[PDB]
Amino acid sequence: KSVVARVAEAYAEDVGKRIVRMDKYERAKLGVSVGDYVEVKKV
Amino acid sequence: KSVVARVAEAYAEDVGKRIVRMDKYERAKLGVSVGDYVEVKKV
Repeated sequence: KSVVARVAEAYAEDVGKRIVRMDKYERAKLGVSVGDYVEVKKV
Repeated sequence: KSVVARVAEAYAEDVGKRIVRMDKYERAKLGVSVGDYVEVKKV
C-alpha cells in the first residue's frame, strides 16, 4: 500500500540524518516500523 | 528524484496530522518544498 503525506520541515537536530519522521498511523498503513526504510517520491 | 530514507517516530504534536518531516537535503533530492505532497512506499 502507498500513503500520501504532506512534507513538513525537519527539526534542527534532525537536519542531515537521512530520516523520515512519520507517526504510528502512517507506519501501520505502510507496514513499516521505526528503523525500516521507505521510498519517497513527489506526488 | 525518489529517495530512500529511514523511518523514525513522530513527535507527539504531529501524531494524526498525516505529515512527514524530512530535511532540506532530502527535499532537494525529491524536488519538493515544505507543504508539498509525497508518496511513501515500503522498500
